[PDB]
Amino acid sequence: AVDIRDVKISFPGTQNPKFPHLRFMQTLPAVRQLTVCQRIKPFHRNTGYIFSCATSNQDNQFITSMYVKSDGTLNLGLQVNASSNKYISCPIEIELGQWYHVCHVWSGVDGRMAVYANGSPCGTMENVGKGHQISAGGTVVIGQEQDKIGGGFEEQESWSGELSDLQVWDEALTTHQVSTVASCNGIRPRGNVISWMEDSFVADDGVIVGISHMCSL
Amino acid sequence: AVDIRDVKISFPGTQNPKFPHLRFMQTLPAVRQLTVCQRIKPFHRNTGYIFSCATSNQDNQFITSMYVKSDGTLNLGLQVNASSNKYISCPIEIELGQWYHVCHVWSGVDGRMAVYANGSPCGTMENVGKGHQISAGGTVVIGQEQDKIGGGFEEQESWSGELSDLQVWDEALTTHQVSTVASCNGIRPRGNVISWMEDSFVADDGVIVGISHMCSL
Amino acid sequence: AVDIRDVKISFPGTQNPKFPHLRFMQTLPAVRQLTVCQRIKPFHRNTGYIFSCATSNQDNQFITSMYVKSDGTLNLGLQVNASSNKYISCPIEIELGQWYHVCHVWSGVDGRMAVYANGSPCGTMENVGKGHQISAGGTVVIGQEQDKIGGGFEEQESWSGELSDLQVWDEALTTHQVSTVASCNGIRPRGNVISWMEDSFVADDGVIVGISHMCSL
Amino acid sequence: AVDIRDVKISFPGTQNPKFPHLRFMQTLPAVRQLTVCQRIKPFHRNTGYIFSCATSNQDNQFITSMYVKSDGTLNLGLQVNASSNKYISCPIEIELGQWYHVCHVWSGVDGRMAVYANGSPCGTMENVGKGHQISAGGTVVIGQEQDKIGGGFEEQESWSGELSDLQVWDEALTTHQVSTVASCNGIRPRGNVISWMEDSFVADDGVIVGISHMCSL
Amino acid sequence: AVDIRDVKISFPGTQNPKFPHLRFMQTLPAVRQLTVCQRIKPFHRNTGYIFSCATSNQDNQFITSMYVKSDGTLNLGLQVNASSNKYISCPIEIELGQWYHVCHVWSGVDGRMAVYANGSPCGTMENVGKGHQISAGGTVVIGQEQDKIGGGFEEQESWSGELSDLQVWDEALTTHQVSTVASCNGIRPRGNVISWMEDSFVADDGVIVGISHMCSL
Amino acid sequence: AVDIRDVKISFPGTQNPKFPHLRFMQTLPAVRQLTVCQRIKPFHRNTGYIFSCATSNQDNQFITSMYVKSDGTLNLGLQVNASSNKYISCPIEIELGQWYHVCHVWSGVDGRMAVYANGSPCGTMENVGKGHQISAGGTVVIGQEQDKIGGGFEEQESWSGELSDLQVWDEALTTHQVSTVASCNGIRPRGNVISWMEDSFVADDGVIVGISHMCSL
Amino acid sequence: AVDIRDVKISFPGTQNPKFPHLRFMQTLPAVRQLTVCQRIKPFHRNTGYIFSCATSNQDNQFITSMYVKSDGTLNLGLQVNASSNKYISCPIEIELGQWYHVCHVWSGVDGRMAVYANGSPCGTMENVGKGHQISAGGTVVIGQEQDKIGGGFEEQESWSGELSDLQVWDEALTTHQVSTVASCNGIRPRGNVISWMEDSFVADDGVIVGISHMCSL
Amino acid sequence: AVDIRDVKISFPGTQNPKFPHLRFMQTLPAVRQLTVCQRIKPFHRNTGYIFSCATSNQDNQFITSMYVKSDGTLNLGLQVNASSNKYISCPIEIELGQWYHVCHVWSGVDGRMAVYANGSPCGTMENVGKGHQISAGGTVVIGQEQDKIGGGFEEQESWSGELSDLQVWDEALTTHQVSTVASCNGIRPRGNVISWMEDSFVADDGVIVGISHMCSL
Amino acid sequence: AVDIRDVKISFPGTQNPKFPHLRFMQTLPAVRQLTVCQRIKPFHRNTGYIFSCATSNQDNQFITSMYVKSDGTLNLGLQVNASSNKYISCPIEIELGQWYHVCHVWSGVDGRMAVYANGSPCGTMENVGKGHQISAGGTVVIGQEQDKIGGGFEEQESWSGELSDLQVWDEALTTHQVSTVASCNGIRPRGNVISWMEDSFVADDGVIVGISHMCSL
Ligand SMILES: [Ca+2]
Ligand SMILES: [Ca+2]
Ligand SMILES: [Ca+2]
Ligand SMILES: [Ca+2]
Ligand SMILES: [Ca+2]
Ligand SMILES: [Ca+2]
Ligand SMILES: [Ca+2]
Ligand SMILES: [Ca+2]
Ligand SMILES: [Ca+2]
Ligand SMILES: [Ca+2]
Ligand SMILES: [Ca+2]
Ligand SMILES: [Ca+2]
Ligand SMILES: [Ca+2]
Ligand SMILES: [Ca+2]
Ligand SMILES: [Ca+2]
Ligand SMILES: [Ca+2]
Ligand SMILES: [Ca+2]
Ligand SMILES: [Ca+2]
Repeated sequence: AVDIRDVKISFPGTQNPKFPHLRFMQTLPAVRQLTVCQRIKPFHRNTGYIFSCATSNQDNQFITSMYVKSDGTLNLGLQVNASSNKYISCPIEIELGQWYHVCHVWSGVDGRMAVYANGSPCGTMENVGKGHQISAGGTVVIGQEQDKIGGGFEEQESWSGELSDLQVWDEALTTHQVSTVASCNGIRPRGNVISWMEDSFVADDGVIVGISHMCSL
Repeated sequence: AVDIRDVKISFPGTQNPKFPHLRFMQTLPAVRQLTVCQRIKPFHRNTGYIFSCATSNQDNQFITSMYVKSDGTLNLGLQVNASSNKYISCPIEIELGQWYHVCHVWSGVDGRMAVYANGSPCGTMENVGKGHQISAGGTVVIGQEQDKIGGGFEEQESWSGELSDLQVWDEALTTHQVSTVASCNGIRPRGNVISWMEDSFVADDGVIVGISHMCSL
Repeated sequence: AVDIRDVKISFPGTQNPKFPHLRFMQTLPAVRQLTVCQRIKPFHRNTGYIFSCATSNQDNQFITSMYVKSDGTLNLGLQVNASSNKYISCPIEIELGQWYHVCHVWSGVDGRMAVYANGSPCGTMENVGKGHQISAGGTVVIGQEQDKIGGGFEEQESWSGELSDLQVWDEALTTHQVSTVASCNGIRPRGNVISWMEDSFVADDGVIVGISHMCSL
Repeated sequence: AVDIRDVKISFPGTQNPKFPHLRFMQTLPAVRQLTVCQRIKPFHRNTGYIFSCATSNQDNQFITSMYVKSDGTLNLGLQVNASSNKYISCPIEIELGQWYHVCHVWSGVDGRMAVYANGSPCGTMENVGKGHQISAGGTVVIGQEQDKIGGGFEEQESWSGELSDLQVWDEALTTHQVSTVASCNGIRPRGNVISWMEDSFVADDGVIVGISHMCSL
Repeated sequence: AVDIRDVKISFPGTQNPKFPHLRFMQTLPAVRQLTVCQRIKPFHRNTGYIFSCATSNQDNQFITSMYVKSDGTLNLGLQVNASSNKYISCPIEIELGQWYHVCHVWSGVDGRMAVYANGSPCGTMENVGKGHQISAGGTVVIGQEQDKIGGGFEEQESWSGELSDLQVWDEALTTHQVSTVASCNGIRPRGNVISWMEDSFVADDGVIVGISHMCSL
Repeated sequence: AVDIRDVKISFPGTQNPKFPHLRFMQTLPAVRQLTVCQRIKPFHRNTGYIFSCATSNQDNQFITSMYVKSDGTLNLGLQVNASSNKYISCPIEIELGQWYHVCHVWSGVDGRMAVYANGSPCGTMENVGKGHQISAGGTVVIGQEQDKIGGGFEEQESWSGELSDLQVWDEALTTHQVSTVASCNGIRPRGNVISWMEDSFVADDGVIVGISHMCSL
Repeated sequence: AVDIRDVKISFPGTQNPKFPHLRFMQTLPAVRQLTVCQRIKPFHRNTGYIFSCATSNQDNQFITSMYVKSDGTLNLGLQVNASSNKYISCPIEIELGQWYHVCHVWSGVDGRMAVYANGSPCGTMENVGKGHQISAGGTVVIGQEQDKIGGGFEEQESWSGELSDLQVWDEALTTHQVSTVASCNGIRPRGNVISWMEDSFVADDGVIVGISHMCSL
Repeated sequence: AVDIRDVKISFPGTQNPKFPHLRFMQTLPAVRQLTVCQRIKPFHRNTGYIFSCATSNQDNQFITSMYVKSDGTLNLGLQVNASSNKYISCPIEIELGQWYHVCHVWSGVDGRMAVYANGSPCGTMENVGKGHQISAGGTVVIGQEQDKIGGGFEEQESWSGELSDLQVWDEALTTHQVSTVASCNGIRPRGNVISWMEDSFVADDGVIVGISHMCSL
Repeated sequence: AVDIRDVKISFPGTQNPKFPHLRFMQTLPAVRQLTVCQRIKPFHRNTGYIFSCATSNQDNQFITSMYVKSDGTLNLGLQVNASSNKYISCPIEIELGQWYHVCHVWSGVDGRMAVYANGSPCGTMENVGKGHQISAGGTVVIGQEQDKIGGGFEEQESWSGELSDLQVWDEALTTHQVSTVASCNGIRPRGNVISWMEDSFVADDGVIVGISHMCSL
């Protein structure tokens, strides 16, 4: 009946010392490219970090984030190897509490960054982590921004809302491929690095496990 | 590929002030009967409480527990409306770290208690909560014993190990029905009160979300 | 998913002035024979009337009842045209709170009465309403005994428990046919006089609408 | 043959001390969003409350209602956390005694309210329960307006007519999803909070259980 | 081979003391709406009553009739609670001896009357039995007009011809639903109040039982 | 759903001037053999004539009958060309009100008579209408014995009970063929002379049209 | 392989005392309407009678005939109750030796006559046997005109050619229905009064039994 | 529905000058072997000739016949090229009016004759038309014995009864093959010389065309 | 793999005393119409007779022939009852050595002749054997013209080439039917008089048996 890809996690809200988050048990391998796709229902307009990857020597190896502009426009950001946050605007009005499919595509081979909203390209940006290779052993945390491996969280950088169908590949997916990932009734692909609910993660500080009805009612 | 019924939660180990546990978001309705079935992989021989249900006036409405005797024999216990713990031994040697299907069947209509290990009856006991009806609004916690709604946990009463496929019905399932519930390749029924991964729950204090390989490799 | 034949009604318990019951909206046609089959989960051992049919001139046209003997043996009774209650014992131990399929077969053509438990014949009795034809316009009430059309209920004659799959035919089904009616995975026949959930009925005094798990979990 | 989703309940008419209604046995979990969809056949033009949710400290947590304007236009109302009733008109002429699919979509995350008639959007309204989260333990009553948990009904606020296929989700369904819910020959989705005939409810004061022929004859 | 819905009854012709007719064995439940559909082959142009429903205190609860105007136009009439006969003309030329599908839709909730010929709407009429509810226990006679329960027939009000596929619902079917009922190769729906050949009836005064070839040759 | 072969006719009881019966519209062709099979539920033990065939010059061309002996044994009789009634006893105890399949096989070619109960041979008799050929134009009446074409009925020769699946062939079916006719879940053959519900017949004096549940519930 | 509906009979030619013909063994029931359809291959242009029905008091109850006009146009005639022959011309050129589907539709209810050639309407005629009902017991002869039951044939009124697929109904088929009867690859319907090769008939005076290749080669 | 192989012909009885018979339109080719199989229902015990083949110079080329001995035993005869009749008795009691499958196998190559009853071998005979080859142009008549091509019939040599499924091969079928021919539910083979209803024949002197119910009811 | 309908016979060339030909073993029945269709590959332009039918008193009962005009145009001829050869030109250029489907349609009923090339009509001719009926017993020879039964061949009238799929019916097929016969991928019909390779024939004077690749390679 209910597919495992539709399981969702709710990140209630953050307030020191409570930081709802997930931390994947297995560290990532070294990667030269990364595509992070997932379904999200944001609870606030201000900036929040969703996917955070940190190594012993670099707490900011790869970090995705978002925020909603005053006009309701979605802004997707990416930070690689402690670079400044690179933002790309998406031509879609965000209604807090509604579901959206978001994907960040990064390639250190050519330094190209691209983001997608609901399976459609929002635009690209050059010189983002160009020539950079994320060293092996990266620890992934969801919902909080790491300043130390698995910790050093800050409430102003947390992301509250609901998340599901997190899929990560160590390749830079094409525009066409991202649309096949977003499709609710599509093949619903599984990442080779992280496949939602197939790669163990620690749940802490009151996250809520439930079901997402973005695709199936 | 992977069925949502095979999702598992690991309860690492308890040590104040850390109490890994789950708390279901929705309270239970009033019930005169209850059957709690689930797959478990115990980490220790000493007594631990698995399913704990509490109301404002009675923190001990319904509590399941287990422990392994010196000879390796499984003992399943039940406590209803603050009664003493009633234990029924099962003719099966327990190996910590291995999977077992356990089910507790309770009927307040006739006061009969029955427990099952791997789909087979271990025995029954009379006068357990006879004539008792669990009042509406019971809060369910997994892995810890409540002394207060959603809290008042005690390390000596915690249960560590892995749990999956939790199914709860507000009826007293028959011996034959329990065997159809336990079967790995059977129909894998879903409880009408609580259906694993279909009824939201809060995850806290470091529980680990993963996949159970008791049934499917 | 869930079949309408598995919908159940719970009759909580009776205490003046509260009499949980059902009353069918349409009166029955004249009949010379009647077979009443249904799934029941009794809450008490003392006598209770399940199916009650009354006309303006005869509040006791056809009434089914049951009670459990001291040894746990099931006793099924029938009363036709204000006759005395005729009881036939069934070779099955009743556990209050458990499901059982019960059927009463009556034929006014030859005056024969026969009852069945879980699809098996318990025995027969002669001279029960022999030559009697239930006059047209009978009102059917479930869970209470009528002393007046749709009323005049008495607490000591009420039946508490859960009921489901009520099927009524204006024929006297054979022993073989009743076994095909009882089978949980059988064709699950629908009565031509009353078909569960296909013939409207008034629900009153706190009956609970839910699902029966006697057949499907 | 007949699907459980087509079972209907008739609310005859209210007159103190008789208040036909349904009360769900299980209280709701805490929610920040809610979508209530159902098929209704109204018996009167004046205002009536259909879905009423109340907690110990707030009898008016969430209440749906409707009324027909002088020109026959349908007006759908919603009240959250004791706010005033917010009404949105639907471009459809109502004929008392005819079936219509109605749905109320509420999101406390952004405070947006939206209503649908026969699967089509009627319009939206801002600032309805914005930032409000319905506290856990809400009791749901159908057909009457609660002034106390499960009671305190008032004849002038009751709703008479026929109701079927009640489905409730703790999410704010999109315009497209509501159309898939309304379709008679569609997938006929089941709510995750309340699924018609899958979540027990008490029937009282003469409600009539029957079959709806809005979709299947 | 031959479906039961195609069985037909021929009403030869009436002449005191012979009144060919059918009388259903079971009385109807109370209804606030009624839809009567059937296939008919009229033998005469003058007015004849087809469906007659009577209670102890009202011999004219619900009566359908028809007649052919001078120009061959079909006129369908309805009388509710002893009101005057309300007629609606149908844009179809009637050839005595030919088959036609006729349906009468009545709603006491809004007092709306609508008739259909061969699955197409002929028109509607307001204020027909508005607010009227047919009391329970109505006796249905086909082919004759009752002035007394099951009798008091009058030759000048009888209807001669062939009739088949009589289906009655206690709801006011929509225009679209009536077209699905009329279709010869459609689903051929069965009424919930009266389903042709599934609800017993007395045949008297020389009616002829045969097969209708309106739909299948 | 319901097959036309399961339609049944009830012959309530006879009392001058009321003689419930059926009369086939079409006369039979000349035949030198005849097999009459049907399902019957007898209401009385005394002799009654079921199938009566008469021509202008011979009201007793072919007549079937039955009666139950004191010990409950079934006796099947046949009369051809005004011969005396020939009876053959069947090894089966008859319970009034129960269904039985009965068939009469007659061959004027060799003058052999054979009867069957529930598809099994009861025995045979020689010299019954040997060399006799039923002249063309025979009128068939069911439930009454003709002393004149379509009339001259006598209450003491009437047959009361329920009848269904009447099949007549102008051949003398073999013992094996009769068993294939009786089988409830068999091919359910249709006679070439008279096929139940496919050959028109007049219904008179209050016969009741309904459904037989001998084979399908 | 070969369907029974394609069996054909050849009427060689008539010359006293030889009159090739068929005579149905069973007489017809009383009818107020009649539709006679069949496939024919005419051997001559002059008038010939195909279907002849006679009763003791009326040798000309119903008679069909045809003839080819000088320009090759087909003329179909009908005579009812000894009326004069009514002819309707068909817009089709007849080639002796070729197959054609012909059907005569008659309704005594309204006195309308209609004929069809190859499934298409040729026209209609009023006042043909209006109000007339063919009395029961009509004997049918094919290929000759009866002046006496089964005889009194006249060579100048005989019809020579090949005939197949004779289907007769006691209803007045519609224009659309006749087209479905004529279609060679259609459902090939069977009449309820006479079904080709399913209703026995005497063959006499040298008719030839063979196969028709009008539809299947 | 009805297969052409089940069409039957009835030979009523012979009485000069009336000789019911069939004569095949096409003469046979020269053959050195012949197998004649068919289903028959005999009307008399005395000798009758069924299949008669004659050429200009030999009216007795091949003739089959039968008769029933005093003890009811079937005797099958064959005559080839004016030889004396050769009889082989079959171990089966014949009941006039019942169906039997009979087959005659002849081989002029070795002069062997073999007959079968109901698919079983009755025995063989040597020196029957040994070395004889039936000359080309043989005319086949059924039911009468030819003394001249297509005529010269004699009442005392006629065969009365019913016949169906006549199949003729110009080969000497084996014992096993004859059993596959006789089987009612088998492949029902068609002869290469004469295939029932596929080879034209003249019907004369009152034969009756109908349907055989030996195999299908 | 290879269908019997594609078997071909090659007629090498004729030179006294060698006359390659085929002679069918069985003579034809009497016919009033005849259609002869077959596939041919001609080896010469001069006239040749393909199908020759002769009786004792008429060696020229029915004869088909062809020849190619100077411009390459195909001419098809027919002779009936010793009439002169009637020729109809076909709008197709013939290439000796190539395959063509040819069919001759003759009707003695109206005296019409029609020929077809490759399934298309070439034209018709009147007064060809009008009123003539080919007497029974005709012997068919292929490839030579008979002046005596099965002989009297003349080299100047022989036909050389390849022939296959010879199909003969005793009916006059329509234009449409001939097109369905010619189609290589069609149903490939089989004549009822002569079916290629299903009706035995003598092969003599060096004909060559092989396979035709006109339709299947
Ligand atoms: Ca950081
Ligand atoms: Ca930080
Ligand atoms: Ca506690
Ligand atoms: Ca504790
Ligand atoms: Ca009483
Ligand atoms: Ca009482
Ligand atoms: Ca309130
Ligand atoms: Ca209130
Ligand atoms: Ca009246
Ligand atoms: Ca009146
Ligand atoms: Ca008599
Ligand atoms: Ca009598
Ligand atoms: Ca005449
Ligand atoms: Ca005449
Ligand atoms: Ca002879
Ligand atoms: Ca002779
Ligand atoms: Ca010649
Ligand atoms: Ca020559």
